[PDB]
Amino acid sequence: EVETFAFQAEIAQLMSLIINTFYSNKEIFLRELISNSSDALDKIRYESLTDPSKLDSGKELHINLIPNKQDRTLTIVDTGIGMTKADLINNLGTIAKSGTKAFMEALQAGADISMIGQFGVGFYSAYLVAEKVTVITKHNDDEQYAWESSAGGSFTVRTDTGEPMGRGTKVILHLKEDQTEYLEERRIKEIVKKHSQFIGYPITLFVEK
Ligand SMILES: Cc1cn(-c2cc3c(c(C4CCCC4)c2)C(=O)NCC3)c2c1C(=O)CC(C)(C)C2
Repeated sequence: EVETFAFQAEIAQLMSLIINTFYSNKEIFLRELISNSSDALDKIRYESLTDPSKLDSGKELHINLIPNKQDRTLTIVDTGIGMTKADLINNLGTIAKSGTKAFMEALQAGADISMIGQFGVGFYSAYLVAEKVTVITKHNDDEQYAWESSAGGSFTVRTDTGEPMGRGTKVILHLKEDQTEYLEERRIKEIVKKHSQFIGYPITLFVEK
């Protein structure tokens, strides 16, 4: 049921760099993950123009931010295109291999961690604030999967037995003890306004009861 895979050498190096470098501007993780969600939403919206049946799994195109102080988790939910088993294991990793190499060469040449998005590897900025990242995803062409990594050179992929999503992605960030500010309502609002104010989809903050 659970398959373990090694990250491509370049990816493992980037992950180690993101976790061990002293960089206080950690807030950029939220705009990077919102940008991945925005790209997934663009993809399904565009594909639905030629094939409207691609929206049978859900017409709503949105982003939900769900902080949870008790579990110390920040969940980002999108109703985008989602990811297939091949996207999670092979496809996005192949694209990330070339981008990571270019970003690490740029960091050595003077560039800062905030430029991560230009190299298409912005997803990995999640490790600036999270000790573990869980990706629950559902694409129209495949089953629902759970991708997970606490870094250390490996990741796991399994078929998701939990609640069916219809279509899209859930990014669950198991936050580091010193990064609980990203669970506060006013802090999330400030990050969204500063970095993601022009995203072409509704971004809804789920306020804790
Ligand atoms: C590069 C890269 C990009 N993303 C990534 C992450 C997400 C999404 C996307 C979409 C798919 C189509 C357009 C962009 C990509 C998405 O749909 N929603 C938010 C999370 C990943 C990588 C990896 O290397 C590891 C990973 C676990 C496969 C996640």
